[PDB]
Amino acid sequence: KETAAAKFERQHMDSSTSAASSSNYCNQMMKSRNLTKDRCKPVNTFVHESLADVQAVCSQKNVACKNGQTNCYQSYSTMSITDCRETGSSKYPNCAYKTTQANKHIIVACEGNPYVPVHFDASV
Ligand SMILES: Nc1ccn([C@@H]2O[C@H](CO)[C@@H](O)[C@H]2OP(=O)(O)O)c(=O)n1
Repeated sequence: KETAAAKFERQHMDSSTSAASSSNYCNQMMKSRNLTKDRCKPVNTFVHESLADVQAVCSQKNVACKNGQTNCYQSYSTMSITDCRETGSSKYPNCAYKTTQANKHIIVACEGNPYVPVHFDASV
């Protein structure tokens, strides 16, 4: 199996690079992280910060989650992220993405003990 917390790291953490390196980035990473195995995951954000920095977000600004739950938190500082969005030529199993680097606040849902990120909700 895989815990919620490990799945979050798998799907959203990329501390080895500080920015969306190339135009190839999303195509390479979505595949690599197994996010295009059952279908082409539509949108997925990678965070280029240390894991400790991202976990710290669970003690930052408490905001409502898009689903109405209240266990979402917004980072006080902007972070380096790469946004991956599915293109048109993208036809499963040949998923195609547009790589987009940006610096924004991230909003994650947290839970458990230790209280850690389990879902990426939004970037603002
Ligand atoms: N800016 C966004 C919005 C959504 N997602 C991911 O796409 C899913 C569908 O919105 C979200 O739940 C989240 O993945 P996950 O919940 O698995 O962290 C993301 O990575 N980045």
